[PDB]
Amino acid sequence: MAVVTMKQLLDSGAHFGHQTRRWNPKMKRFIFTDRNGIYIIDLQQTLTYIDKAYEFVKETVAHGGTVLFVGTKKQAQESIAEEATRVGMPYVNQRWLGGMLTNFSTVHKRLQRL
RNA sequence: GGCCUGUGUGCAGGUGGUGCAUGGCUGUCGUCAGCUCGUGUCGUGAGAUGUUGGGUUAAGUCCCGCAACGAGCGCAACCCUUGU
Ligand SMILES: [Mg+2]
Ligand SMILES: [Mg+2]
Ligand SMILES: [Mg+2]
Ligand SMILES: [Mg+2]
Ligand SMILES: [Mg+2]
Ligand SMILES: [Mg+2]
Ligand SMILES: [Mg+2]
Ligand SMILES: [Mg+2]
Ligand SMILES: [Mg+2]
Repeated sequence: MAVVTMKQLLDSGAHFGHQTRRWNPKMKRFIFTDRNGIYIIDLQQTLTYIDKAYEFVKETVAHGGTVLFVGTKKQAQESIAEEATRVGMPYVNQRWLGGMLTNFSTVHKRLQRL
């Protein structure tokens, strides 16, 4: 089950990877082929794992689970922030403070102060 | 009862000793700006981060990214005088 189709996935160009100086050998199984120094991701595996995460998140939301969105790259901060505020979900987009999850009691004081 | 003259009883009485046992008070480093704690994280262990680098100020006064998030004694203010 999917909503986003392969053709428009190619149009968006999500299959592109990094150069030959950064590829992790543990990602060889994912890697299909390299053309002009850029790797191509396996779209079948991508769709299957997207489906897996799809039912996982469906069950999590049905059972009442909370998911935090994390992203700091400049090119996605605005998009993540807009989507999170439209969907009413807590999010972080600009800076990740050290030990925010392992240390929640201390920052509870900061939240109460705010 | 108060007070004390003669006997003592305990005992008063000592600027006699011990600031290498002490209380309190005081001088210098220096009116220098440095010195700590809670949680977390890392390593086994004595431990490290926070307190690193750049900029700025008389000052750990402040800004920027960084496993750090906060707080404390200090710094300035609140007190006196002098200037209208
Ligand atoms: Mg003597
Ligand atoms: Mg002496
Ligand atoms: Mg000194
Ligand atoms: Mg350990
Ligand atoms: Mg150190
Ligand atoms: Mg240190
Ligand atoms: Mg620090
Ligand atoms: Mg120091
Ligand atoms: Mg200080």
